[PDB]
Amino acid sequence: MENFQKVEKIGEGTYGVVYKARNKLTGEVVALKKIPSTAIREISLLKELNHPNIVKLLDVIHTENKLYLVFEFLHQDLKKFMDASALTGIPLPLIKSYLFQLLQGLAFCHSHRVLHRDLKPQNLLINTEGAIKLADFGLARAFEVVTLWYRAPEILLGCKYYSTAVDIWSLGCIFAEMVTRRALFPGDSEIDQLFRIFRTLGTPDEVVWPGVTSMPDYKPSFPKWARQDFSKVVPPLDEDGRSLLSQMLHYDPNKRISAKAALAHPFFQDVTKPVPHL
Ligand SMILES: CN(C)CCNS(=O)(=O)c1ccc(N/C=C2\C(=O)Nc3ccccc32)cc1
Repeated sequence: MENFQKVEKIGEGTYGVVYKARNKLTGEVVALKKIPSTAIREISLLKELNHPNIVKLLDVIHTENKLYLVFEFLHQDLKKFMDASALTGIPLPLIKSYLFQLLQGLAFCHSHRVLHRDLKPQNLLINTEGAIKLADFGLARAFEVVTLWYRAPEILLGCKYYSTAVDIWSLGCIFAEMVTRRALFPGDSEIDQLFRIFRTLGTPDEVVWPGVTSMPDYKPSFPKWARQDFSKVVPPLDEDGRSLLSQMLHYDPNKRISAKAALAHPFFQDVTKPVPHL
């Protein structure tokens, strides 16, 4: 670590504090995250998982029982950009570009059997060129209140062997939030999160989600709410966008659209790559 000069604190991350730093050997500006052998090996595998829509893991430094992760640096996260665009809204072509790029990143990771598990606006980073990238990819398998807003229902219901579908759910929640300028399911406890999902999408049952009633944290005493139309949930999203969103928010993880199939969706027939106003 004597090769890095800290510039400023850029986040109180999930596993530790993230700093903007300068590498003295290469002159490179980086993001430095200060965090067992199982972890060293899994983290070392993430150094090979390179894609244009994944924030690059440059190096892993294990010294004096501390672990430092050196990442590519980007200047803004999607949370800040959404807050800055609250009065006007992010233009639909840019929302579409960002969703398309994030699905490309997820298709890549998922093809290598790597899950993110904690997608949220704070770990989606943007640049001046119109790119958006997934940050902290794979750190949840390897290792302030953690937000539950983007957590898939199977996780909330106690599935310990969940799938790549959890990342599609989180991304669907983020898509809805870009469109409406408000979080879709802002729960402040696990039960509040689950019941907010149920109030919008309907309480799940064996018809829509075979096996749901046997899940660990499923309770037959859950209230039975009717499902709402998506036209009420994400106005003024068009029918292609609503169709895609509905497929990203299917209850059954097996029915939920994959990232690769989502890329082929008609919503992306007119996708472009606009420059954001930063
Ligand atoms: C100092 N303060 C107010 C900044 C917080 N808000 S921000 O400007 O939107 C902002 C600026 C930069 C960042 N970077 C975050 C990361 C980065 O670059 N690589 C990473 C790899 C893994 C995890 C995080 C990052 C985020 C937000």
